[PDB]
Amino acid sequence: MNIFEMLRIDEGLRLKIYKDTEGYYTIGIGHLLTKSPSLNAAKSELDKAIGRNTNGVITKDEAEKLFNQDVDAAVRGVLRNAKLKPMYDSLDAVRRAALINMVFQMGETGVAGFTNSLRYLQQKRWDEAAVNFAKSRWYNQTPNRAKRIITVFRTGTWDAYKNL
Ligand SMILES: [Cl-]
Ligand SMILES: [Cl-]
Ligand SMILES: [K+]
Repeated sequence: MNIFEMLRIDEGLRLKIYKDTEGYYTIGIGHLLTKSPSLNAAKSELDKAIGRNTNGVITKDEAEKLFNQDVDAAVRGVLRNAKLKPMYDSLDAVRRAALINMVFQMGETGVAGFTNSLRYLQQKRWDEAAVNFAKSRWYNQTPNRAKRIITVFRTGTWDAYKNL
């Protein structure tokens, strides 16, 4: 298990434009195209992202390319985020993956919104952080996924992903 395998489990892989859990146009492995209601706008984003005129469909290789970019960006971003660096630097590799997962899903802003939980994490108060994380729109809207991430934070193991 690693960040890629983990996110691949959580986001799936779709080669044609689809709508994510929030109703937003997305493609590949959870690559958000735009929050716009416009399919045309989403297709324009796609083309720009890939570098060609696609008509809403990409190859797997293409999908993995955006995915690789997205995970890298996720990491790079956290590493230069003040609200997040310290807590992330404080974590072990497993829990770091969980943190990266949440940023990929919701963005730095969204993740920094979890101030209290982050703090318990920084304190290494595992169960407390776990409880706190669950008190969120995030957990209510994506409970299965949220529960998986929370277990990782709690335990520092990949068990929750262990057979997905
Ligand atoms: Cl992009
Ligand atoms: Cl879910
Ligand atoms: K998805």
